[PDB]
Amino acid sequence: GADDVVDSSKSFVMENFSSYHGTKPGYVDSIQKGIQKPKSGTQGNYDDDWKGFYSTDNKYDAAGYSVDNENPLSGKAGGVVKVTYPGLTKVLALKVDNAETIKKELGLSLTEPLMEQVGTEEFIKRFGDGASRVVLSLPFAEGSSSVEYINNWEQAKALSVELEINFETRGKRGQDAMYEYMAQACASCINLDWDVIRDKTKTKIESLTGTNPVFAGANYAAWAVNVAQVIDSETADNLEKTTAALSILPGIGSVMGIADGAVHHNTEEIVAQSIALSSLMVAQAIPLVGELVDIGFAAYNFVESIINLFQVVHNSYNRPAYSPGHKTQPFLHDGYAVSWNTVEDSIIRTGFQGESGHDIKITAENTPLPIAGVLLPTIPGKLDVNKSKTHISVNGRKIRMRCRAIDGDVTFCRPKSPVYVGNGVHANLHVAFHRSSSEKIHSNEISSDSIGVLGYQKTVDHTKVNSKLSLFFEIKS
Repeated sequence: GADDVVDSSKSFVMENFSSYHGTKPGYVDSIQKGIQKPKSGTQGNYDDDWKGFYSTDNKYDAAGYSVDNENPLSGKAGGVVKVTYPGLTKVLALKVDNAETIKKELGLSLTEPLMEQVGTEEFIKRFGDGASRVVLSLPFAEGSSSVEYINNWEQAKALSVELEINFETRGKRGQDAMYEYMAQACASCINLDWDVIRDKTKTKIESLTGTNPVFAGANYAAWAVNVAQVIDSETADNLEKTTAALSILPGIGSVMGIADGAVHHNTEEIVAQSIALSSLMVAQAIPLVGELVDIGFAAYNFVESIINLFQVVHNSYNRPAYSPGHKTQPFLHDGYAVSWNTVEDSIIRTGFQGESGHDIKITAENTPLPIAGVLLPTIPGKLDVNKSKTHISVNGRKIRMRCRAIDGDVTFCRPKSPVYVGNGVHANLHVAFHRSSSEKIHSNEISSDSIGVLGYQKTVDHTKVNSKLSLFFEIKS
């Protein structure tokens, strides 16, 4: 019953209950006036049962959801607001995130959507202990001590909203603002001041010093040709498309001087000295592969974009390492590591109108390796992918996903932020299905019986290819 889905030990009534919510540019002033459910779209969730305003107990986590949704990789970041209910609020903590189980065990209409019931008067009076409205609580992500909060859209109208920080107001270049805010979660840490870096670097593009690759192994040569090989005319004249490109490249660790699990470009000057050298080789590398791609590119956009990547992987090495050891048998390929977190993840049960969730651990041996995305099975009306609930957690950072249907009945998912893994940086790909109908499936409407994780980009017989590791599941019982 209620005790099989609700956790009492983390359920409670508190006055002036509060959380933090990330805000996209152009709305940081607007939502302080009240929160209202947007016009039709992402909805808070793909799954009907999970429509709602989402927040967290951690203002660094919400921050990461503030970048422009039209420019997820390079775009601007709005801000973080603090939202507070008046009076008493019931936090109702859940042991599972399957909306059909809940509805059964809580004695709810298996007819109506969960988050729809949650906002009703009669639901509040029956679960609220006088607390005026209920909010559901859930673990935020694996590798994270955080808590995700789910507010009913209608009930959320009573929130009072305060500015916690406006990232745009602070007037910096790139996402310097955002990553500086996140680096506060560190009372060793690696906090770099990044305008002292960016200026101190184009002052070092002279024409015609004090660095040493003692200790390291990784070298520059490959990167530059690699780089100069991906950027066509339309890419180089776009910072977003540029970043996507460099995001899926191998060997970025050699600019960044990252190996053996440590940040060896420690200081403002060691790093500044390093990026500079990168910039010119790339400039010197385009007159071998790309047409009229301007050498200004290697001075401007390239630099703006690489800085960003230094900021993603820095933010990662500042977070605790997710527990490395796979607890199931790893598949290795092109230097990675992929493993079902538990044997049970690798089974896709059927006989369900309900939803399921699946965890795959991803590791890497030494140097930062990108994850281009993931490939997913799809049966149009028996096995759909939950856009909203699928994500990748990287040392606790929940990276939300953009999902478009390529097909043959197969679905693709890009992270909305750069993902890298490596020694000390581990990820959890979490996958969620949603079945419109409980019709039946045997593997005679599946084309592939695996989940494909896509790694870095590669050149083989002169053709563009992503390094692919598959993981095999089983649709039985």
